[PDB]
Amino acid sequence: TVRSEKDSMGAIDVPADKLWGAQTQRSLEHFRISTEKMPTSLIHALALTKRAAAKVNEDLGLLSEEKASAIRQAADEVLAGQHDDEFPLAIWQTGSGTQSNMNMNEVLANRASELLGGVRGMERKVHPNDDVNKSQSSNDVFPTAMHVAALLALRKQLIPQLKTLTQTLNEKSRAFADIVKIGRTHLQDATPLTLGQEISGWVAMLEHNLKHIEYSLPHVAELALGGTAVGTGLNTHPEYARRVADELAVITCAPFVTAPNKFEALATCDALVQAHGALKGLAASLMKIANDVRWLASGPRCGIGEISIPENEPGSSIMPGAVNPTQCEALTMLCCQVMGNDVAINMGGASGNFELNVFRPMVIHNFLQSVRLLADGMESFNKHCAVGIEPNRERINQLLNESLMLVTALNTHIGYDKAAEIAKKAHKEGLTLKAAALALGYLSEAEFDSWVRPEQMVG
Amino acid sequence: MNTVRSEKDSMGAIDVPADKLWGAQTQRSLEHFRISTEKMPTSLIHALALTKRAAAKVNEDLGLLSEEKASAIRQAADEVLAGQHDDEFPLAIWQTGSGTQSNMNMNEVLANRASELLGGVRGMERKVHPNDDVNKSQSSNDVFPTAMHVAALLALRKQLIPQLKTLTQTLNEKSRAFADIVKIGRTHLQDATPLTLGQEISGWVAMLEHNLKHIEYSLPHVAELALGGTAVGTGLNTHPEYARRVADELAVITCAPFVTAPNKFEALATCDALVQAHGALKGLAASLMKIANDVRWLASGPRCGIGEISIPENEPGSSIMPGAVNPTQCEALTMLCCQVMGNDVAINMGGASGNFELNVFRPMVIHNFLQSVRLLADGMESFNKHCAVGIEPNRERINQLLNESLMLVTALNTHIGYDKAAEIAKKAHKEGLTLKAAALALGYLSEAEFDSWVRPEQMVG
Amino acid sequence: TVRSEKDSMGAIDVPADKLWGAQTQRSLEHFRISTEKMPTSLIHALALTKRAAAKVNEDLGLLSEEKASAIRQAADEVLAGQHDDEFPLAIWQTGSGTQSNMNMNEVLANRASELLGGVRGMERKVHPNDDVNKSQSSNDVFPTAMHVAALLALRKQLIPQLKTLTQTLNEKSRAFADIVKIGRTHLQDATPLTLGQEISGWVAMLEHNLKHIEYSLPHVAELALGGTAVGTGLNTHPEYARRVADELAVITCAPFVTAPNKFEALATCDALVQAHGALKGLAASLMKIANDVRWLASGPRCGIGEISIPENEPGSSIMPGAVNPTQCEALTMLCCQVMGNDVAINMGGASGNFELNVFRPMVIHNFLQSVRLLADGMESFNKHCAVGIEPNRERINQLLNESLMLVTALNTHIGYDKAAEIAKKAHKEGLTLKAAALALGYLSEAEFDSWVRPEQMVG
Amino acid sequence: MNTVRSEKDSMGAIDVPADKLWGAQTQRSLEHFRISTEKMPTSLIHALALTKRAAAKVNEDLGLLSEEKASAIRQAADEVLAGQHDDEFPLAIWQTGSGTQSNMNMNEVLANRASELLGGVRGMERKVHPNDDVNKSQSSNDVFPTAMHVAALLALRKQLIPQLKTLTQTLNEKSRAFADIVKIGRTHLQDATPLTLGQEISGWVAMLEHNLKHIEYSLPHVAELALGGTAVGTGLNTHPEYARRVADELAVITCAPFVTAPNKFEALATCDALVQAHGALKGLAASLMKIANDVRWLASGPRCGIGEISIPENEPGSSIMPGAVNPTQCEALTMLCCQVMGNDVAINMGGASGNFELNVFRPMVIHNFLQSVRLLADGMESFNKHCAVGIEPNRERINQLLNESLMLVTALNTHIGYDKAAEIAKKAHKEGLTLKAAALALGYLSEAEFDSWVRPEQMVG
Repeated sequence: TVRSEKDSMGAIDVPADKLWGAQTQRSLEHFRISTEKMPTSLIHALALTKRAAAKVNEDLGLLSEEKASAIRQAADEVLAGQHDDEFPLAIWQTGSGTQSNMNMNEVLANRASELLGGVRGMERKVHPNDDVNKSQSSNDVFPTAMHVAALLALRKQLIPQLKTLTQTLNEKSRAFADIVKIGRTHLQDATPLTLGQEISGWVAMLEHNLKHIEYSLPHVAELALGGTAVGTGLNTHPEYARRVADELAVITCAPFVTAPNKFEALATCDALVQAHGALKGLAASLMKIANDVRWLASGPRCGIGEISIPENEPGSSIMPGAVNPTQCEALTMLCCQVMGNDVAINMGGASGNFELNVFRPMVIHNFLQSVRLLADGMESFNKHCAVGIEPNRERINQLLNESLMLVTALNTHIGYDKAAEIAKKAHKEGLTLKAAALALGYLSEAEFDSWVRPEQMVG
Repeated sequence: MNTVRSEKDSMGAIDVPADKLWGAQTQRSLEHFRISTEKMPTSLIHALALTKRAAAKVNEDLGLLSEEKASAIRQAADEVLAGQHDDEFPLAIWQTGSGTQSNMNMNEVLANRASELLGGVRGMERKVHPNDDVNKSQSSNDVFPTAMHVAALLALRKQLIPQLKTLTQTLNEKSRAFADIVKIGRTHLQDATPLTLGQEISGWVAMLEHNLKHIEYSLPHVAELALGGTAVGTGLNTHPEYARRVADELAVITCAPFVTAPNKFEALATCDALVQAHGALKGLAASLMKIANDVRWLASGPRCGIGEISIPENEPGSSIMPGAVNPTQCEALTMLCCQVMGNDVAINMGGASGNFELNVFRPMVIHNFLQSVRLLADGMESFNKHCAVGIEPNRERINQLLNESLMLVTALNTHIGYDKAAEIAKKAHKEGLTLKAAALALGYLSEAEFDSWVRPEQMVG
Repeated sequence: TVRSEKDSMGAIDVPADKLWGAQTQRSLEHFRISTEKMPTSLIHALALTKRAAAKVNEDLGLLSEEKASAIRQAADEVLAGQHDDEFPLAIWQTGSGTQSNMNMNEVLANRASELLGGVRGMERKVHPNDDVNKSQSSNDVFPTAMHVAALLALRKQLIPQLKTLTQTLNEKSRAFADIVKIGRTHLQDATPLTLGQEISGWVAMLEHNLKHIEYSLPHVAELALGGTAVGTGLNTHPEYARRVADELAVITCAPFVTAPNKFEALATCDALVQAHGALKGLAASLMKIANDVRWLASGPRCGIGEISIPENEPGSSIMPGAVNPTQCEALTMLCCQVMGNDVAINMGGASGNFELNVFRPMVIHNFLQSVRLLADGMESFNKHCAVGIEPNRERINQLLNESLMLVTALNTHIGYDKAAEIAKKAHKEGLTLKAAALALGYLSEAEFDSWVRPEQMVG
Repeated sequence: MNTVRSEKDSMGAIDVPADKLWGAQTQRSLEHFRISTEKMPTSLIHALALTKRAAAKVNEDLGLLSEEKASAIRQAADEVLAGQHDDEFPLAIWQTGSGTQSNMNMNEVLANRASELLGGVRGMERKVHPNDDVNKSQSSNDVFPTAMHVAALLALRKQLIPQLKTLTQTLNEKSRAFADIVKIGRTHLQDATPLTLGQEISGWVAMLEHNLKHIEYSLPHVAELALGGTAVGTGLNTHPEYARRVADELAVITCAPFVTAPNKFEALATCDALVQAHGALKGLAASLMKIANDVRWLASGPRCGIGEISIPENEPGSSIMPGAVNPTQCEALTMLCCQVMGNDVAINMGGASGNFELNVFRPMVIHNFLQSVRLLADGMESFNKHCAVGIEPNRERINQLLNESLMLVTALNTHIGYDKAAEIAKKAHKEGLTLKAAALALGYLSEAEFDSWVRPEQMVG
């Protein structure tokens, strides 16, 4: 049921059916804080880092081919989802991520030993420190895994979903390009614009956010691996840092490079503080877009009601006709989450000392959460709401034509004085602009229909 | 003035403007921290003057300071409190993190002025001395935290709480006046079961009442004063009765319940009382944001929003937006509520960042804290007098929305059954009809029955 | 493998081996955002709310005894941990928590039907809406569960751990009450104080935080249940709101009361915004305490080194003698998390509209996380670090006696002028105060040992 | 002055001070928003004046405004830019959320002054008109966002970036000067493998270089101007060339790459460019916090801290703390870095809170943004000149710590083997000895061998 595993402090019992070792077991017993664990993206990035390190150590003649191949095979098993229950450690561990580094070293060593015909435990044929951690330090491995996970998540999840949502809204903007509606400034009725123009604002916001996110990628692509314990690379081959970045770039198909200054790479989380700045920008943009959608869809009768959205879940049986904007609610909630995550990241990033920033598990927990929230939130909002946005054309026209705002089209025909008189009379007596104008005898009905053309008021 | 006076400290001599009352340490801080434009607020300057006035009084009681000097220092401090010396305090927020330089600013101004009041002169021939007299029995480490708490407690008691009570009373009056006005409910921004406008406003009132209690709970900790802990909290180099006596004297002259801090190490090493008190202020900011947003959304119009209430129109609108009334008080209030949220983060970071015997993020913490108090107090005052006292229902619009909604259909359930009531609401929604038109079209009731049965005043409890 | 469950929108396939129904299934398919789910504390609070509602509905003659008992029995199974996999829904759902309310209604109805000899699915004998949700709305149920979970977590986890940590530090303060050490202000050497006095500051901070947290409890104890959809309580028995708060108080042994204003209770998360203000205060205090501990323990040779802390995990094999302050790192990280969580909560709490705040799942996700982090963090820091803090007496004395700070004891014997001269000479020439004083001939060695008594300098 | 002048707007007449140049709309805002003390910063006032100067120039080019009036408006705007009218802009940050009232403040001051420049008078008999002339072709909705971006881009280009470059150069010089000084590393606050002081400082340099790139990436979006979108973004009621022409004119007169925003709806409905640019500023704040903390911890002492570097002593220390040098520049800098973090939250909330065609959180957003720029620019300037240029190593203390540590023991591995080296380090740690004393006590090497083998200059790469 248990086996005895050892580290420099002594022996400790580990579950027989688990692949980790003594240091993982100590962390599991001493850091029992809350429920947040390393996310799968980060575990995979740690496995990729070890896979690349083993390949380079073999190329340099520092690690035998049979050991290096077995380590890479064990790492591929982690990436293939075969070992999710072998990583039991909390986010709230040592601030360098040493314990999760050792978790990977121990699981990979014990599994690689089995792949070479050996066993797990202290009789193993592959060793967590001398083999799996060769040429490495927790201090440079963990920030490498942080940047690998972050860059891949941005490239493979967030950016595709952002592009997909932008395309949907761009199609809606073109489809609704001719639909004139009332403007709203300060929440008050205002000069008209088209529904397509209003949506084009959302599109332009999402296009700008994509650029800002792309600008953050080169710094995240810089990897600490090869700085070792304090940034000097003491005890490493001079080609190791470049070689391992190159190998990570090959196996991930992403443009990883070695960090030109390893002291900055170890002492800070600056690349992620900056990249998260772009994500909180996206959260502010998505909050505004989601709010416009739910306010424009508010109703069915006592709100704005200019657009309809898909109804995907049963409504309340006592609220007839109501369609709750549930995707908008999930999206606005996660946008608040991203804003809070930014503060946590900023505090951790500001708090490095000397050669090492030791707020790393918390920083990456927040960063990767924000990426999941924004990527999955954009996917959900796109599929279940944005693709189905439709205008309520009769309601749009009713609001526009019963407003006071079309009165400006009369200025050039009867003068601003009488046009203002028409608007004040309509407002005071609760009439339409046309009715007030006819009551005053300032024009005929034919003149009003010829002069007041909303389609000529949106240029 | 171009002409200078040479002032001295332990570092040497430095030129100060001849027409100013400060000394060498103020001048060095002025010259070395040319960072942005934020200076100590008047409330903090006054709190420092009160602290020196009380310290001089107690030093006289204890036989440590002559009556002549103590009276002159008191008179100089009273001139500061009367607004006669605002331009004698030129230092930035972004100075030493203990606020020592502003402590020395007060010591130097009071000493130079007290010297003049005794028939002497300002400068190095002065008869009253900034360190030996005005700072007697004190440390920057215990004076600046004391002034922080004096300024904070007085601002909460004299500005914020009275304005909170006034706005609460106004909204309570409105809730009573509008207690019988039934309106449509809104949940998720969608039409919902009715409630009265008075009931909705009663929620705003209850929020402000709860906020008052939370703010009151934070006052006892702010009332604890560091004065007497001296440099590191031990009280070394002060009379054993000084801490209690000076807190008592501050309580007498301010009419506020100041007490000496029971643990001077917590008092010097942290800003915890202000971190906690600001937590209650960000709670108030979240409540005011919601109230202000309800008001501006309910007033939105004139024709393409909600329009259930009207608000006073205080500044001319845009000539090209006929009939629009921008909710400008609501905008100022929502903006300052965002500011309070940001201020809370800055305070939390400073409060989390003490080391060993002293927190040295103090000017920044008090800058943010006193700003939030000014914003919330003056914002509630302005919103009350320029908006809240004049909120009025638009009764015809309220009834139009209610009567054209689908939500009154539940009143039919007991009369014709849920199945036929649901059928009426579905037909009305699908065909764009009122409930009455749909019910009549199906032949399920008469017009008189609809008018007798569908009574919103019976649907609000 | 599947069964067909129905709601007002139609039929949907649900796993045959699961107890939820149609609305849970729709949420599971439409809100696939990230990995955060309702925490167990909130699921239990939802079950307690349904258990209390069923009891009161039975007391009022609105629900049959056999149905009410079966619902309570099913709820007890949830509380006993038998159904954790029956609650699959994301935090990032509808902002009122309707979907999790329906998750509980459906699981309890299907299970209670089995307890009455029936089956799960559409032939069930107990019904999610007409039975399990009787007299209730998602709008008042979810904020009730939020406050039940929050108050119980504060009372049963956070406050006990805060008291335990305070007691440990109080014992350390008394044990070290006579150990004089150098003060530090601005990070510079300063007037002496005892190690016990310095620790007494930490104790007083924790005592103050307890009071602030206690002040927040009465508002959290106010429950929305009985306000129904908009706060008016339309369609409820007039005794229901008081009766259900009373029943929750009985079954939880906590002082729950009905909210005196149901409009405030539905339209805001104000009680939790305020209570979280006290938690971020605690986070700022714990950050400072944890930083003092790790700085005081820094070394082994090139830091401060005035205290030792337990070494619970093996150190780095290339950093001989180093003991990383790993509990301090976990604690400082989670304190940053609480600060970020406060921002997310504040944004959600500021964002109510009209009759309902629909940021609720996000608010409670953050609030309950902060409670777990602070409670478990205090437990971990206490057990694995604080209980083992010990002074390094020789190092403390070396720093104190080699400093310049004891020179003030000479003022009353030789005058401030010569005492200042001694300190400047020692500083300039790198001597001890005693050596500089003897070189100047200002006293004898016997006089220095009689006059310079650190034990007389801490009052 | 007590005497008043009656000024009029569409709401009626209101008294303004006779000695002031503003008009009715300014006076109403002044009277109705008595909230705290924060006003528009001078940078924003100047940006508004530049916007009006460019608008008048283009209106003249297009034949819409007489040469006489356009020249007078330009002259009045140049007086504002020259600092002659700072007391003509009395309005609070906490005003209408569009900044309309400050737009009108500029329109009224420029019109009244331009009238005087044409031989007329201020007041209702003026020859130049605030709305018809000074605001011609414009809206508050497009003017205030334009001034926000003009002020922000110029402050980043002219103040922040030059000070960032200067501090970076200073630290690069220090890193080169100290490239050969080996010191103890510190990870987790524990003694660690050595590196040079130059290498450690090179990390600070690389941080500041990366921050410069991030800030530069944010500039193109801030350079996009809303002017020409008019009330809702459509450009209704403006010449089709106005948007491009005014952006071009602003680019000429400021020597900055302003362009018209390609989507005016995004430009009016959001503050997204400033949300994103402030993200880069909070990154810089986190970097500067770390650098400032390294400096003050490395300078801590004089005898009971680290003490590896010395910093300039600029203000006299406490008389009771002999030898202490408080790192006051580091304290001001760490405080302002906390402020930037809080400012970011306030900006994010305002930026997330637009509705429909207009974001009306603008005064608050720009108040915070321009404050962060002043704080970071002036803070880097002050830290550089009063601290960074004078950082020096304490070479004997650096060597003392290094030689008394356990960390040099790895240099023995190749000479005596890992097992005996580990034994030496364990004995030294357990018994309180230097590595050399422990190695000699065990008889594993001679003193000459230790001195020849343990070479820190070979342990830093």
